[PDB]
Amino acid sequence: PEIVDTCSLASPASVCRTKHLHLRCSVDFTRRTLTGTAALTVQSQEDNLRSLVLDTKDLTIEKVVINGQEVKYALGERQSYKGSPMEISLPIALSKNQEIVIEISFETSPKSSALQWLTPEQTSGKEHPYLFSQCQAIHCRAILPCQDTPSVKLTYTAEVSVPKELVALMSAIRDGETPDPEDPSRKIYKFIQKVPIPCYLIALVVGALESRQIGPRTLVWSEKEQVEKSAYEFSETESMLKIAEDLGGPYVWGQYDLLVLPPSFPYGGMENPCLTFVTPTLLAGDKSLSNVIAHQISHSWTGNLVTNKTWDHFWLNEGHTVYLERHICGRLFGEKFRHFNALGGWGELQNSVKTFGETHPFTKLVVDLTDIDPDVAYSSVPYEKGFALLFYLEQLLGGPEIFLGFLKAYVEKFSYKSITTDDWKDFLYSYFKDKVDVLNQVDWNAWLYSPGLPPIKPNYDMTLTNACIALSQRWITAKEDDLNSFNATDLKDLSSHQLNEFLAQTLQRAPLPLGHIKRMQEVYNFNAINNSEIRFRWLRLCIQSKWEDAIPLALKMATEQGRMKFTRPLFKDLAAFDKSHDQAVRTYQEHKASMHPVTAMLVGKDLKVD
Ligand SMILES: [Yb+3]
Ligand SMILES: [Zn+2]
Repeated sequence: PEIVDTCSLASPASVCRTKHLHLRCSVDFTRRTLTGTAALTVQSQEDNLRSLVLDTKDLTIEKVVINGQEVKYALGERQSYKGSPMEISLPIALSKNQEIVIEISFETSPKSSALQWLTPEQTSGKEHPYLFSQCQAIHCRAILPCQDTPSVKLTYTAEVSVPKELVALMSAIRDGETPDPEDPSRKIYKFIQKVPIPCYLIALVVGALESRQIGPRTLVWSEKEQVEKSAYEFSETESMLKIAEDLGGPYVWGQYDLLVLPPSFPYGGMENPCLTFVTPTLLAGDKSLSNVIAHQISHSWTGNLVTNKTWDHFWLNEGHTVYLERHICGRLFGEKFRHFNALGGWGELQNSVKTFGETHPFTKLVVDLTDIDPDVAYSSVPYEKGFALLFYLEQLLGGPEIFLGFLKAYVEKFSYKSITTDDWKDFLYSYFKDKVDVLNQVDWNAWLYSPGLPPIKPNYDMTLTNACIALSQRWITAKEDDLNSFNATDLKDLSSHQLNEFLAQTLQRAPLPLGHIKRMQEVYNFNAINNSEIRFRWLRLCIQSKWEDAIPLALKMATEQGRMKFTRPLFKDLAAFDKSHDQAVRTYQEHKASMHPVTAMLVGKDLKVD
């Protein structure tokens, strides 16, 4: 009764399980390689085990040692994005539950899809280079040989040699630093992760980093030039940790540090344990994008403690975490705000479903990733169809206090484990046994397995949304002789969040007439806003509405940062505008070599430029 991880080529957890990784490596900026040894402590789950298979991607293997002697191994043919399977022949057959240590000597490729190597010119300080990883979903195999499946959890320790002017950090507790005895131009940084984790949570950064304390268990890390602004921007972090602990139970990870990466970091935030990674596009100056912090914090329960068994079940990670995120922000800013953000998320789902099409398999809640790259299937669907299901169930079963009791019991039940949608569903029924007649009203096949918008829409408070819709509708319904009526005062009682939702509402009906968009800049001066979420939607509205003056502004945002949420749609919208098409493509081609490897692939696909 085992389950299949169709994104991994390694032996499954039913055959063998990695219990620990000891990584010893050196970061070579002249070669853009990580070189070292991965010592995997492996437990047999079978009688008479005589071989096993690991995932690899663009790794060079030097040798494999067990019991102090080299052993036979073979690398199979590459399977596209999944990489190449590595079969290791064990020297003595293992009994069930026997544990051995396998030490693999390897080197990464400069093209490693897990890594971006930055030159000094690409950093803030301009003197030193920089390295960062991103393993979720299936890029840990492009760093080191492993069972690259979230169905397996392991502890780890590491020693990382770097040029002595730089700092290494990992998703782990810091365990000291020392000069490298093999090379006095280097330092060795040590790390320990004593909580078992899925390997997609392994993370590394190397650069000219400094730290500032912002709470009792939190330092923010960045280059010098960003430290002061980051400490302010993220100053709600400890209050959010305290709320999260109330909702999910104790925080088990020791430290909660934050790392603010350079602008090409591909995501808004990644929940690497003990060291969340975030985009610098969160530095709005007013703490207004802190829901991304609340999301990563929440993963310290839903995701890092309770984990999806395979990426087909990614909605478990994300839906529950958006649910908790929105509760943290509702406790800080009020229940009307929670419903505002919830309703907005439904808008996002509407957008995503229209983009893929209402029958598309990537619009199912549980996806089948057989032969699909997870990076391509990735979308807002698991987040927002997931959230919508849990919000619907909250309403069905008695409200937020009652549903939060379920969430905490779910985290407790499945801590340190990896689970499927059916495990989740079974526990829901158990917990809610005295409401099973309500539960049986749910159309489970449609919500879990059908494409498109869900079969039923929750109920949402409208208080904070109403002014956004009203203003949007005034603009959409305006004719030329109404344009004079608009004025800066129209925005005076709108928060940044409400201005963003006004633009989202308006973008859903784009294009508008060019003269309307010019009027908007004349009276609202949106070109002056630096909030990245607001600028992104404004520039999309401008390019879809065929305003040539917006072309250079959209090109610049698309290239001067690399969060894919912003760069992919800006490039797509520029390619679709005939006036900007040729330049969009020439700009992608010019920048491709120095982009994040996954962002480069996905922008190329989006533009049909191979
Ligand atoms: Yb009129
Ligand atoms: Zn997440």
